[PDB]
Amino acid sequence: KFEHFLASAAGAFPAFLEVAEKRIIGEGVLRAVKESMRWHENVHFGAFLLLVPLISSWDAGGMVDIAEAARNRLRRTDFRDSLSVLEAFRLSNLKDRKTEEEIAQKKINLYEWMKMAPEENLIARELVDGFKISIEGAKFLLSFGNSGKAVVELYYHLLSKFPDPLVIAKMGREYAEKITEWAEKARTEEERKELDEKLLKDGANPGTIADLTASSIFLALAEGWR
Amino acid sequence: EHFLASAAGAFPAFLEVAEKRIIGEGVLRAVKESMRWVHFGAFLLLVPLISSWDAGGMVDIAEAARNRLRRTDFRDSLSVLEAFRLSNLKDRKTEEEIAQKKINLYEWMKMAPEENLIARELVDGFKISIEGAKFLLSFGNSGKAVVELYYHLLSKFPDPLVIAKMGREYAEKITEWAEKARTEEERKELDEKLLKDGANPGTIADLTASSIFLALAEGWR
Ligand SMILES: [Cl-]
Repeated sequence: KFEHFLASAAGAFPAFLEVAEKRIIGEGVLRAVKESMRWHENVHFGAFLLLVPLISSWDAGGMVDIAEAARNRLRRTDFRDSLSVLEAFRLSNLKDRKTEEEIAQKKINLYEWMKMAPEENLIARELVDGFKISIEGAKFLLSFGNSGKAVVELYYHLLSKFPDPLVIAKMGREYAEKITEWAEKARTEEERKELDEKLLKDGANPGTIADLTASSIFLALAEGWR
Repeated sequence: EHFLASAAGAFPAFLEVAEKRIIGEGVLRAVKESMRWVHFGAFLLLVPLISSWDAGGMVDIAEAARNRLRRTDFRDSLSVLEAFRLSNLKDRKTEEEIAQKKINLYEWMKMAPEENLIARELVDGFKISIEGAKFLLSFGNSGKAVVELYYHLLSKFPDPLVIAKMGREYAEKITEWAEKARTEEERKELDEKLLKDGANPGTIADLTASSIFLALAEGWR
């Protein structure tokens, strides 16, 4: 499932080059979303919301430098970035209208908005605390070696550690918590397919975990993953 | 009945809000007073209504309460957040934004998810509670009336507490279940089903209470 993910994010490469040039967070997420959706239904909105701020700081240095500069750029965003991000979300998928109007009115930038998200929201928490999960994921990969194997090991690691907010919202808190327990016991390749197939038959896709795996890859790449 | 008994403990908080008219401290005092010896959802719905108890009819009460909500300040938000925490870093972070952006109770509810029934109600003039009250008034004053409103609402609105615990799917199923359940025992069936499943539609209950109040004030016989 790495393939699908790699192609679809790669449809957004022109948007990413634009972000590296203009450093425009909101617009960036929105362009990325519109772009990699030109011709497809997986999207991965969260991957873009995670990656665009890191890409906007592509030249800050290594992986700790990027994350810090991305947090700093996030704090200097304005309410229009929030509005773009919100529009990107709706396209990914008068309540939106009322939210948009309060974002506007109170001038709630993307950082401040993210500080008001619930604790289960992993991407929000990355946007606010300097990308701590992505960095930990990057360090995991780096201790491994440049391989697809490492990326898989990363994925199951994140799967056993963080209940997926998308799963929480679809299947409920207890089913999300249960994934972490099944993940930590899915060690062989066979055990892992079982799980994948259970998640599928159930309609439970841990999108955020894959999102975080991607942002971790990005940091590990910038750090030097040899 | 258990719910009546459950609310009654907050009665002095209700009397206090009727005179003092401060929504947030009202919710917070109701929550603390109910704990002695969505409890929370019910109070968040009732307090604004109760602070407008003397506005007149049910339409006047809802509209007066919407207005009081609009004239709220960030402190009302802070009090409701404390009331919620008392009732269920990140909360310190949300409080931080509320204080700093001076987000009042109405503005805060305006940023809530689509599915948040109580937020909707605080923002749009208690539309659901109004409809509920009209349901009661054309039905007549009894327990069958209240029981009927409950399942009616249960069939109509997925309950956000159920969503958050069991997820969007199970909650959507409740409505459809409730839609079927007509008989004294079919409803007994659904309730037992929910109990063992650990799902409680507390928001449906809250909304039934807010409807009742508005129907009482309109004149319900
Ligand atoms: Cl810049």
